[PDB]
Amino acid sequence: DYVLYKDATKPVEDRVADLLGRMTLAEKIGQMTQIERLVATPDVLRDNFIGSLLSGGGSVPRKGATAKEWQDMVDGFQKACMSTRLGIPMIYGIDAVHGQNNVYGATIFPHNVGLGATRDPYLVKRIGEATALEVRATGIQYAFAPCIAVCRDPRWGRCYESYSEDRRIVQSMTELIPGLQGDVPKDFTSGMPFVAGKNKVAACAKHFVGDGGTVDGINENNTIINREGLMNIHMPAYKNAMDKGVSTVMISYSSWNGVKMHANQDLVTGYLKDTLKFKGFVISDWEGIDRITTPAGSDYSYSVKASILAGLDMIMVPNKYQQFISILTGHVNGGVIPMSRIDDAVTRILRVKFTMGLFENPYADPAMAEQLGKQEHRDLAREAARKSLVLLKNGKTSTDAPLLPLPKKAPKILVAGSHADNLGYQCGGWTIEWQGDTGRTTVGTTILEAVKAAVDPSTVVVFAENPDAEFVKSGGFSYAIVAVGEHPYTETKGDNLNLTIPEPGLSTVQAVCGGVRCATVLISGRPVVVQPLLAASDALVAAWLPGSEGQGVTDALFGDFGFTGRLPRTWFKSVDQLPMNVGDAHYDPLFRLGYGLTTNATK
Ligand SMILES: *[C@@H]1O[C@H](CO)[C@@H](O[C@@H]2O[C@H](CO)[C@@H](O[C@@H]3O[C@H](CO[C@H]4O[C@H](CO)[C@@H](O)[C@H](O)[C@@H]4O[C@@H]4O[C@H](CO)[C@@H](O)[C@H](O)[C@H]4NC(C)=O)[C@@H](O)[C@H](O)[C@@H]3O)[C@H](O)[C@H]2NC(C)=O)[C@H](O[C@@H]2O[C@@H](C)[C@@H](O)[C@@H](O)[C@@H]2O)[C@H]1NC(C)=O
Ligand SMILES: OC[C@H]1O[C@@H](S[C@H]2[C@H](O)[C@@H](O)[C@H](O)O[C@@H]2CO)[C@H](O)[C@@H](O)[C@@H]1O
Ligand SMILES: *[C@@H]1O[C@H](CO)[C@@H](O)[C@H](O)[C@H]1NC(C)=O
Repeated sequence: DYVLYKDATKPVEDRVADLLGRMTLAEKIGQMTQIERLVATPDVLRDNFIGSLLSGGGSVPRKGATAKEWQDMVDGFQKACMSTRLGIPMIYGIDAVHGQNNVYGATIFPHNVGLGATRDPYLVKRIGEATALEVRATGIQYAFAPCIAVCRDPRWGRCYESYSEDRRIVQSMTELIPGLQGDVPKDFTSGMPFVAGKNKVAACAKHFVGDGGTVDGINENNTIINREGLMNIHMPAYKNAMDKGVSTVMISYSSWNGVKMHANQDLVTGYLKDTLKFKGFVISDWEGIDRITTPAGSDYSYSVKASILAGLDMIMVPNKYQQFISILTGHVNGGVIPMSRIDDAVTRILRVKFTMGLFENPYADPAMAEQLGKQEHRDLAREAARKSLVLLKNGKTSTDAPLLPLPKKAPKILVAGSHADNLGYQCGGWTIEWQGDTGRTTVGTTILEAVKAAVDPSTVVVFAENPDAEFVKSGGFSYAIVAVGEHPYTETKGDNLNLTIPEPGLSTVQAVCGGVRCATVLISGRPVVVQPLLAASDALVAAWLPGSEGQGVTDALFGDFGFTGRLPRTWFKSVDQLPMNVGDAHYDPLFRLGYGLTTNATK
């Protein structure tokens, strides 16, 4: 007879209700399971009724795989899922945190800390629209972004994934959501999940909650603060996400006053679902429930019981799916976990799938392949990189002539430094590989290539990665551009207590600037000990992690556009002042939040 749930013309809540009622326990638990592509097989997806798949950082079909190879891989998996009794399509997720970053040839936008320096929410909304098209170009429909953490201590390895230490800026940057998912209707009800169509993707606000406020910036550790402080610093952005229809929310590994977020029913069910009225589904982090205990994974049975009762809806296992499914089934059969909780989770997961049109368009669009790395997107990234640059110093003394903007025509100039010709360093973490990489890992323009593309044909450009002092003095250069900074890092490997750039870095700046007027470009994911660098150079620019379009840096260096960026974080004098944020009593910074010198166009 007539099957309601398959009727595309019926309202979403009806299709969900009709489908839920036909499902067996095995099929329901299947929808709550997300596994890595590395352990997926057509048989596994079919026999276990899997509901979702993902690619962790660096998990790709092949190195250098084209957009069509990605589409074929995703469709292959979807084929299996659609061949099940009920034909429920799977949803594929990936970390597209600054462009479709796991993919070769995808446009790489500046990381969030830099985007905060632009104070331009409209720009970020456009990046969201471009990112969605590039994710859809590879057949993927779900992005694990944006991270709306409020980094309160730069020693944290993920501070660069945070827009600012000021929650007001983070709130305005939630405009990324409507860019990724599409604008919500006028009749929209805060808390409902929303996705416009096949050229948009479901978004994910992470990590709930207080992930950027851990002690000493230790990744995944404990956030010690009172409820009121939690509610006015770390929670605000989540309410904004609700008003914009964010489809899902990911739970943090961190704990609040000793309680693991992955087991906190007060905040997950009590606040997020019952108070904020969130109607999308809640997903865990990678092996998030395993780390509820210590050691991790030492009592998986308890992990499943605690997280599911706490209120999670989908579990990013992501490898040992047999144990997860077996243990969860046991708890239900034993009455330890009520069927209503299961039904609630599956209802939320299906609501999102039906709303985004998954049942009507389960496969990839071969025509979208041309969207990967298109010039219009690169021009946008270029504009973003340029607006994210913060000019900290322009002339050694107040009576010195301004070094920037530099003239495009000069007899001979010098480009030096470890970061002057290294695309990987320029992109930082979450680029191609999980931790990022060194060298030419994808398609883009380095700072050296940008300079050569900008100067007058009569200008002689000489490159030297680490020149000694007399090479510089006898070279007869008009000026030099030196680029140095941090190396790529992600998550815990990013936790740093000293916050000083690696060598050679300071020595290169000293050797070069000692011989000729120099403009120093600092590449980093956060503020670092800068005094020495500041003392040696005539001009210093904070470029953060600009991404693949290096011409964004030179557009401002040679005067095509003026500097407009402003500090999104507080720049400390020394690490023992930390934590130190705008508002504190001991607030004595080297540069205050909002600081930034400017210039006007034309060299
Ligand atoms: C301030 O704190 C930080 C963090 O704690 C500390 O840096 C970390 O130091 C670790 C040492 O315990 C180091 O672990 C070793 O890493 C070796 C390989 O490291 C290279 O490859 C990784 C990627 O796998 C990069 O992240 C590293 O930056 C490094 O990269 C190479 O570095 C060299 C030297 O600068 C450079 O010439 C190469 O071009 C570059 N190539 C690449 C791949 O980019 C392993 O072999 C070894 O087994 C350890 O695991 C951490 O990697 C490092 N963390 C990062 C991300 O930097 C820092 O320590 C200072 O810097 C390091 C590099 C070293 O010179 C120390 O002697 C020095 O003290 C510390 N600084 C201060 C002020 O103490
Ligand atoms: O990628 C999904 C999810 O990941 C966790 S970190 C995760 C890496 O993806 C994986 O490549 C490596 O082997 O393990 C780590 C375990 O910590 C991240 O917190 C989250 O933001 C992301 O969406
Ligand atoms: C926090 O990090 C410290 C560092 O060793 C560790 O001993 C402690 O168990 C961690 N606690 C939390 C909240 O994860």
